[PDB]
Amino acid sequence: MLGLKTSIIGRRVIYFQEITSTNEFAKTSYLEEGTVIVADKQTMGHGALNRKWESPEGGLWLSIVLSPKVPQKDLPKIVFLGAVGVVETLKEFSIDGRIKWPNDVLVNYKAIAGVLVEGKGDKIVLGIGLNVNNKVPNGATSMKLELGSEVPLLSVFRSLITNLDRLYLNFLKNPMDILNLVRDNMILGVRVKILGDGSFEGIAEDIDDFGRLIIRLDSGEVKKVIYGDVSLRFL
Amino acid sequence: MLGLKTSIIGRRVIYFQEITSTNEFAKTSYLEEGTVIVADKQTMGHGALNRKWESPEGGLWLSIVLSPKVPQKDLPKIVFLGAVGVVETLKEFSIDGRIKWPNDVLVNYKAIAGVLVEGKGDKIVLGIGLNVNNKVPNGATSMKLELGSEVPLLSVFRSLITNLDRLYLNFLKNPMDILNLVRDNMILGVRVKILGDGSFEGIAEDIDDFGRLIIRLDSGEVKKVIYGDVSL
Ligand SMILES: Nc1ncnc2c1ncn2[C@@H]1O[C@H](COP(=O)(O)OCCCCC[C@@H]2SC[C@@H]3NC(=O)N[C@@H]32)[C@@H](O)[C@H]1O
Ligand SMILES: Nc1ncnc2c1ncn2[C@@H]1O[C@H](COP(=O)(O)OCCCCC[C@@H]2SC[C@@H]3NC(=O)N[C@@H]32)[C@@H](O)[C@H]1O
Repeated sequence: MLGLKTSIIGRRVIYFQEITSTNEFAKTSYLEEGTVIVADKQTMGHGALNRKWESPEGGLWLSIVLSPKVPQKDLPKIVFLGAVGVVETLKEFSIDGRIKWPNDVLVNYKAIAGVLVEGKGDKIVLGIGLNVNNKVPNGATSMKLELGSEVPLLSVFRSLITNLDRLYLNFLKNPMDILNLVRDNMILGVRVKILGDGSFEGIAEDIDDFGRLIIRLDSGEVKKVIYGDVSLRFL
Repeated sequence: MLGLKTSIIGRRVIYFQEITSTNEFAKTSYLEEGTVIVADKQTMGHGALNRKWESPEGGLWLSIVLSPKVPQKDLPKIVFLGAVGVVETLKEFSIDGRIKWPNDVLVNYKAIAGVLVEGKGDKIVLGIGLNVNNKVPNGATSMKLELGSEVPLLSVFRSLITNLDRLYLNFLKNPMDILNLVRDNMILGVRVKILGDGSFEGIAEDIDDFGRLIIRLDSGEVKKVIYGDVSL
């Protein structure tokens, strides 16, 4: 009854009044590529390292099952698909979303959405949490809060699914294209702190041909950051 | 993201751009009670027996998984929940639908919807096909044809699920209630022909406590129909 016209993403959609976590359900269940798992609220929503992701009613919490037939070296770029998709949808609603490498989208430096990719080769789960009309934790914001009025949740869903399907289809043909879009929509030219094995500060200059964040330390030394257990903090 | 507020029916919804048949999928897949299977289009939609149910884009084609902890004798009434639900939804949209025993809903005698219940194991599948904005077979009708304008398909879905959830919850507690709701919305007091072998005609008088159609033949003899096709 939804009348979705996408080619892959959204061929099927499983909606939940409530669920533990759409990412957990998508990873665990036997599902076809392109299936979208969406719920009004999550009781056990999570980010990386099982960090808690607040998922109250009013937000868009979903996961997409993917089976990307591209070189293994391109797989890490899936997270960018989600990030850019969100940015494009926000722009459609006239909200200025900017990407915080590699998986967050901010508005005025406040987190409005987060992306989490999990998988293992043949099966990749693209998870996206976007605050629309829901209450949010400090440090975050929502579409409603930015526009000063509530936004039809279904309209946001349709917008995002349409955008992701297009991005994904092009990704299968040209896996490098998404890097240009991330670059054009990411926060750069400012000082950032990278938290990992230790920590260092520098100017976020750009992302390279592998999606690595290029940071210039005061000393002039260039470091290339690979995401995966490293957190980025703006100063 | 649909924000459904129903108690059982609609707890989960599985949507398909395209599918063979929502009833078939519901029968062969493990799904929790209340799960709704819905698709924009069915390539192998079916009615009773070996009949095809045209299911092009624009209509509402869905199936609901139920597991009624009620006596065995009440299960034949599930089809009525579907039919009454459709009638109630049609009324919300200013359309007067009447039930043609035991599973069809007609508007001015043109079929606008059909219900098909199939029991599999101890799970019951309630299938409903309602013509909204889609093209229909000659002689049939749709909500669009009755109203003269395109009807928001999702609005019809929300309305129907809400009505069905209410009807079902009450059915679990008071299984006889549905019978009177059917009687007040069914085509009665008219001559009909019970098709098939031993075909016969008579006046459709009412439905009894089991949901059987009561027919009075011209001879004065009374027959009770459990199932079959009725022609007005
Ligand atoms: N509602 C919120 N808005 C803004 N910030 C918040 C919110 N809830 C929690 N946070 C903050 O975000 C952090 C999680 O960040 P992350 O690990 O980068 O991981 C980010 C990835 C999140 C993916 C979320 C989706 S929801 C659909 C799917 N199901 C699921 O369980 N996860 C994904 C938390 O530690 C917290 O400080
Ligand atoms: N779109 C239509 N509108 C009006 N009349 C039509 C339409 N398509 C076919 N018909 C006529 O209705 C008859 C089917 O009637 P039925 O056996 O009483 O069986 C009726 C039960 C139908 C249940 C349909 C739902 S759709 C969701 C679910 N999935 C599935 O495969 N079946 C059910 C056909 O033989 C045909 O003449």
